[PDB]
Amino acid sequence: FQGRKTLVLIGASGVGRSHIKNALLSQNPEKFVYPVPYTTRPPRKSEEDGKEYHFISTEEMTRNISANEFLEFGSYQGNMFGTKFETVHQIHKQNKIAILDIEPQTLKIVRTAELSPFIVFIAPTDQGTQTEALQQLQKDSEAIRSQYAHYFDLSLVNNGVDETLKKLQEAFDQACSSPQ
Repeated sequence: FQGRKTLVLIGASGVGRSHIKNALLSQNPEKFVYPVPYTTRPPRKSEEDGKEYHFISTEEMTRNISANEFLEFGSYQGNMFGTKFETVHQIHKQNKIAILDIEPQTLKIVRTAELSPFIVFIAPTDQGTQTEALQQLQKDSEAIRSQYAHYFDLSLVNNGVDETLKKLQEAFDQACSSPQ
């Protein structure tokens, strides 16, 4: 670590942020790790504890939340989800880069020297022929960019995953971090 320790991706839902993250992990599995989240969702018979999620009770989750153990947590379809501080710390302990796909309001919390984040905004491509779906995504994206611009180290348009990755890793690798 002579540079940034954590890659933070911000964007409206539907921009392809998840594809970017998965492509990075798939391409450099020894460098990047995505912290496995916690959920109160009852697992299905088929799922493996600690693969896509750590499955806990609402009682444990509640204790964790009030113990300030979550960098981020929230409710989806009536179940609780969150990412623990400690899961990101364990990645940095192994000298790997944490990839965090967080919500914009969590930006106030991650911008620290300890986490040394490189914060990348991912925008949709401005395509000429527009669906109403692209138009809404562009509006959602501009709403987030407008409020949180001062947080971003880099704004990129998603012009395809392999092309976005190349630009993204180069900008990441070039980034400086200093202590204090």
